[PDB]
Amino acid sequence: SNAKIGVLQFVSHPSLDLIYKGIQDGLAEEGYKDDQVKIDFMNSEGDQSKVATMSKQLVANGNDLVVGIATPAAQGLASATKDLPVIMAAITDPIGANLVKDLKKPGGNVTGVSDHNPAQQQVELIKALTPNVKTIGALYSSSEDNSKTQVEEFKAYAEKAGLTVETFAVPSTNEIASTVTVMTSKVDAIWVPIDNTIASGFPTVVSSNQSSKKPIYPSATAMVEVGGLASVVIDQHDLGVATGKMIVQVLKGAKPADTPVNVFSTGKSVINKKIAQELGITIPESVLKEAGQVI
Ligand SMILES: N[C@@H](Cc1c[nH]c2ccccc12)C(=O)O
Repeated sequence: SNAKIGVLQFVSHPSLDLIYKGIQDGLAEEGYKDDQVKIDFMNSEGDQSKVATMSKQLVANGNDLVVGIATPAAQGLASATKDLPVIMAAITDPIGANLVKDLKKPGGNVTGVSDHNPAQQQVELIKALTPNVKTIGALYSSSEDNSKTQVEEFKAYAEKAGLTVETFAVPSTNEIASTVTVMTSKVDAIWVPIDNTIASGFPTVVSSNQSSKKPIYPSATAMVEVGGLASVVIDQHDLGVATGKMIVQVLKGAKPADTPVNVFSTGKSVINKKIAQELGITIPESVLKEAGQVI
């Protein structure tokens, strides 16, 4: 009765907006819509100062639980409260983010949905689609715990497949353009993990790379659709619906400490056909046939 939730979205990028749409759809499917739920929505605009101030407000405002969309938002909320339920919406590495003890028994007030990056499949796609690529530049933020883990895992798989990965971390969106310029003289392809900083500034990557014409393998449909070549990605709307359903489970009494994390890990490829063709890339018949989405 009297359901009230607070939602902190870390920043505006299209993937997070679609996750939030999914949250609303999942709530509505369970009857939590219109007069049956009050949602207090806030967006920290990628600003850690806003994360702190907004988290403090959301956990002290009579909400039954709070929801953090993306790792920095969930971390802000989990720091601000140890007793109010905190639901993760698409946190790539909950253990490495210090949000849960393990996936089975989170052990505190935090549970939710995790989008694991399919690094092995991305490496396989790079090898199949651009067999001339030898060195990959990993562009990501040093501010994001999610990306630290993904870069480690990707590098391990890439090395096994005979590729080299050089890292180009940025502390913020401000350093993207200049970093792209530097890295594109050093690497054959740009890879971007599930990274909120780069996702929020992705058109800057595309515009900065117009002169270099290196393929970009960025870990979101929303990035591939505005100039990336291809990736292997998890369905964002599915992440949001699953988060909505876990919010309802917790409203109905589930204890976060004993509620397993819902991990998505396999995804499907997404291929930007015109970007490939413009780069003079052949899309192998099998690659095109197995594609989850063709743009
Ligand atoms: N999983 C990311 C958030 C996220 C979800 N979908 C994305 C797409 C692009 C970049 C980031 C994201 C995190 O842990 O914070």
